[PDB]
Amino acid sequence: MFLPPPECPVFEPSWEEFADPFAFIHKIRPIAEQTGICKVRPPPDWQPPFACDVDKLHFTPRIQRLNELEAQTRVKARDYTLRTFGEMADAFKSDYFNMPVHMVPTELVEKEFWRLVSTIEEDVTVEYGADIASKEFGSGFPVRDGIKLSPEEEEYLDSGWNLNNMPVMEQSVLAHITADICGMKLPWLYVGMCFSSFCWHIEDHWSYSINYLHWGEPKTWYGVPGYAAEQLENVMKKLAPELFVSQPDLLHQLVTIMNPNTLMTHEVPVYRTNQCAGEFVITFPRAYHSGFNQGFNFAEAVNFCTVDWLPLGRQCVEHYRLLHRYCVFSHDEMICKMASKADVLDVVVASTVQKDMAIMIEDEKALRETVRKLGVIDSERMDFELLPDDERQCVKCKTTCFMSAISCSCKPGLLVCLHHVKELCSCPPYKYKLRYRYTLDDLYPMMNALKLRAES
Ligand SMILES: O=c1[nH]cnc2c(-n3cc(CCN4CCC(c5cc(Cl)cc(Cl)c5)CC4)cn3)nccc12
Ligand SMILES: [Mn+2]
Ligand SMILES: [Mn+2]
Ligand SMILES: [Zn+2]
Repeated sequence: MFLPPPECPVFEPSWEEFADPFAFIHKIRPIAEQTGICKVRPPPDWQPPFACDVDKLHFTPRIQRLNELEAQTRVKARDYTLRTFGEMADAFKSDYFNMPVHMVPTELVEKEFWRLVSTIEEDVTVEYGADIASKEFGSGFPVRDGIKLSPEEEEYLDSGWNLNNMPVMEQSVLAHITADICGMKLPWLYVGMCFSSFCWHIEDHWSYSINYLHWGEPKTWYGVPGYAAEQLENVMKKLAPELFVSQPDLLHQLVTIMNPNTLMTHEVPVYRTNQCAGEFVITFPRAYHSGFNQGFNFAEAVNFCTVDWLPLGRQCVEHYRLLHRYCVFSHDEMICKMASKADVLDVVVASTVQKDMAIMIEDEKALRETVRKLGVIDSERMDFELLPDDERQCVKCKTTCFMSAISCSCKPGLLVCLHHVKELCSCPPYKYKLRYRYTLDDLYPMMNALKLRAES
């Protein structure tokens, strides 16, 4: 028996509201962050055309065995076209229920999905065209390509809700990052079939995500608000310990399927929604989510970070350090990059960056005084941004260094962050060297440019 969680908020913005996606996302934030996910219905006449061919685009989908509480890899079998996948998808659903595929009630698919994943001697597997790269396959939204594009797709070309634009706009703080993260600047495509699923997870660096269903049968979501993140993690710790064993890579994550009623039983707040074609779902920072597809469909998604998010981004990297988990990028390097472009930042952005930078500088000041008192005296400037990430990860906590690190001639090439000075080697501290990006004297004028910028 399944008792569906309460419905998450649904917004229908006017065209005035809709005009600026970052303004609207900020407006709804007090509501939507209480529930983790929300749904956004665009104005009725906002209807972007679809830019992908059914025969000339191929992919190999991941196989999915329907079993609850059981580890999978976050990123990990024949080849299909969009047409052949859809023929497979539709045949599966109609055969499964012995019905025409639109006559299957969404409530029934939902009951049946949760029955399926918890019943052990039913062996049902499905496939999911998941994590297909926008860059190779092509966006479902209109893009500029030196083909010609019809007028109607030229209106949608510059829309903030065109997901190609969202993470490159100026109120998105990830825009300024030069490093081709790709995992976080570029849209990803999901081709679903009935019962194909995504496990409970949160986004890298506790970022937002926005998901658009271009067409097909709905996508069912469950969401948990950010404030209940650790509570959900505690609940999952008791029931399925294996997922929490520290993984030796950022591409070795362990996620799982778990009944939202099990969470609700343990007083974790869960909300649901059926996202239909032409609707957006937004996930908020550190908000756990999971779900499954009702049928053959096509979705596109991207991460993004608002200025609202900057302090959480700092907190997240601190949390990764405690977990010894790899970073996608250095948060500090991103702050300093923006500071170095202070003359051309949005003024609200420059104001928010300056606030985070002040914390960075004070925390850096305290850490440096501490390693000095430990006997590290030798120091030398180092341009950390030039090192590939894997060559500047702390040996202990795996954090990507930028502000500073400790090295020793004893263990060449190795670095620790300043939290793990005692973890580098066994040589005395006077053999150590402090590598730093900036003197405190470099930092304060950078912050000043931001202040000047913000007060104009
Ligand atoms: O409907 C859904 N279906 C599937 N997944 C959903 C979902 N999320 C999926 C992700 C993981 C996306 N993944 C991150 C790593 C990315 C990456 C980066 C790099 Cl440099 C190399 C590689 Cl090989 C891969 C590829 C894209 C996060 N949320 N959230 C909500 C909804 C859904
Ligand atoms: Mn099973
Ligand atoms: Mn997600
Ligand atoms: Zn460290």
